[PDB]
Amino acid sequence: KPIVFSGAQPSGELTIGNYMGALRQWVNMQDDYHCIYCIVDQHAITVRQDAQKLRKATLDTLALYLACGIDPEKSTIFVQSHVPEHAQLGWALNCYTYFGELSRMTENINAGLFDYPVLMAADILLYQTNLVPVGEDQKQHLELSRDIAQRFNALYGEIFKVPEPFIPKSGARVMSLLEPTKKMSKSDDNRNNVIGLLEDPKSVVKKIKRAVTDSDEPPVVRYDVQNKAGVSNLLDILSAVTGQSIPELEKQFEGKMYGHLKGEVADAVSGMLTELQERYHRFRNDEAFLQQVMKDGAEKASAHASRTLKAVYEAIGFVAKRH
Amino acid sequence: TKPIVFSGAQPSGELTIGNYMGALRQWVNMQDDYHCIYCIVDQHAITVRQDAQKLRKATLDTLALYLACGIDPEKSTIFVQSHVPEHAQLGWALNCYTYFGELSRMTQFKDKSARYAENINAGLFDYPVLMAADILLYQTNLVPVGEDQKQHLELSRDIAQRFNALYGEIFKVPEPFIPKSGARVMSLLEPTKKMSKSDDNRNNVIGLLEDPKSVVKKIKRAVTDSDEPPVVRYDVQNKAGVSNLLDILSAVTGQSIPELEKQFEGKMYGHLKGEVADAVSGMLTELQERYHRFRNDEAFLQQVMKDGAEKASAHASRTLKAVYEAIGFVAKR
Ligand SMILES: Nc1ncnc2c1ncn2[C@@H]1O[C@H](COP(=O)(O)OC(=O)[C@@H](N)Cc2c[nH]c3ccccc23)[C@@H](O)[C@H]1O
Ligand SMILES: COc1ccc(C#N)cc1
Repeated sequence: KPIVFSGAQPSGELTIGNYMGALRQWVNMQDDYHCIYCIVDQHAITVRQDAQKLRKATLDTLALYLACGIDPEKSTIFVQSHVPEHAQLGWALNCYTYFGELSRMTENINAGLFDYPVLMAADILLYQTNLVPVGEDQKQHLELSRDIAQRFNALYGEIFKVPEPFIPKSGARVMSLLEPTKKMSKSDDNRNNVIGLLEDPKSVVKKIKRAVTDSDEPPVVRYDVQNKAGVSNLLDILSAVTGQSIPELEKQFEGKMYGHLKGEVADAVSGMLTELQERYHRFRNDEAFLQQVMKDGAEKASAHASRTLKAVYEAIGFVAKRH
Repeated sequence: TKPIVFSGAQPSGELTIGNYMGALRQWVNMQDDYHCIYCIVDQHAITVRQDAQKLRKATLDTLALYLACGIDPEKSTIFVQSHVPEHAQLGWALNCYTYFGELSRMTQFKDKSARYAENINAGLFDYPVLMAADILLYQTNLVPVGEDQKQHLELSRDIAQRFNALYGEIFKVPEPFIPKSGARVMSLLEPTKKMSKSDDNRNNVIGLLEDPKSVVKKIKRAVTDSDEPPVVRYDVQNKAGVSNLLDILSAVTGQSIPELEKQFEGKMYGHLKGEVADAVSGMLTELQERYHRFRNDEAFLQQVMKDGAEKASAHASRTLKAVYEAIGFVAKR
């Protein structure tokens, strides 16, 4: 099976777009690929934050990924800082990364924020990764990882796999509620544009009620991204939740107003989130289970990472550690 | 418990009399008075591109050199940097508490990027942060180094204070231990330039493993000055060569500069160079005799590395655990 690597930020407030898009896509491919999920706490600290909140956010993220369907017996899930090899390879790869390559990435800035693309390269290359599902903002970072890998391989032989982007997109379409021309993003400052995965039925109703529609007369529930972006977004959200096709929903809402659509979307989404939240709280409140998942995952990750790091260290010429 | 000493040297190039005077000499003398930890910093060495076989051999050359100088593994912890993962781990963490501007303003980064224009890599830039991690891991009180590492030391103090101010008494704020003489031994044909173990012009350098005969010839050919009459007097501005020779003589013999000036009253540069050559030739012959005894004993070198990495890891793991707890990471099971 090809090896797939994904970094999970312990701070990202995930949305229904993240879930019904990429995450649900990947949950159903855990037997097709050897999937690795790395909770990237070492990347998180490039932005200063409260220590207690970071610890909590790491465990929140773990429980949420488990709740979404990431299975720790099928896939490898672990906390980045638990595997020393990440930092070790990161330092080594700094020495095969041009300063220029980092300065070109798209004085009071901390060095972690400057240097984290090299750590990301190490994160990926440690596991002989074949595929990396990246968003547009991470394309440059992936390209650097490929250039580092090829550069190192040209000097020392085929030590790393050259990773590839995972090209196919999920197919689910979730746009911002007050700005339906742009994608619903977990990075949005305006939280009224998004539905978070831990929101209750009342919060979801409130946000869907506010969602931008059009001034068509009569109001008509039809799919048209150009002229009816808001109504189309509501249809896409509903279709993604229920599995009903757009033409099926258009027929279902024949002669109905936008109030009735919004009510059905709210109910459908909250139906989905209530089951996700049950699983989340069950996992999140079981400290023993989470500790076992992290220990097992770090052990699996470490076994693989140590093999790659040993090959790297031998290639570079370091005197082998005496155990 | 005793206060802690930490210092390191790269296994790249070939250690010079400069490296001995500025650092190793002090390392040997501090072993009873403080709890001393000395490191072969192979992860720093790879910031300059080396052949893999050269790197491995140089790591073991450096280890044998420490032993030959008088670094006793029964008194001091001696280890190879890459054998202790905590250096890399803390070095990443400390990147997040170091400003880009602090690194871009470094003299060593600018001198190194000038000399290695075709390999201005991120490791060369990030060098000082790993060095800070090297020191801070061991609750280090004293860092014996040459003058050229003063700026790197200042940063490691700033990082410790900055981190401590946020999180509590996690690190000791280390202090430099720079000797009065021999802190910055200068090149023999270019006494305004520091003596460098990676100098192309070999005649600028006195190698620790160089043939003493070759070293005595280099001393005889060292540039002095046009003073008429010749006068053996300390003046770095107008008498750089003679000053460097006096500084070398002072550092080997332990005699002060005014003592040497009185000693060479009425004498000229032949006397000075004779006495310098004698002192240095004697040191290196002895040093190199001990060296081969250690260097060819692979079982002993293996044991020293094993024991040292064990002792180091115990200290480093303690510090990293406190650092990780303070910043907010979930503790490893
Ligand atoms: N011409 C000279 N005259 C007097 N002293 C000199 C001369 N040239 C070099 N030195 C000193 O020798 C030590 C080793 O040199 P390195 O280049 O390996 O030294 C270096 O490049 C360090 N960054 C290695 C290091 C890495 N981590 C550390 C932590 C603590 C102390 C030192 C380190 C150094 O103390 C250096 O000051
Ligand atoms: C590029 O990632 C890293 C940079 C520096 C260190 C260290 N020490 C570890 C990782």
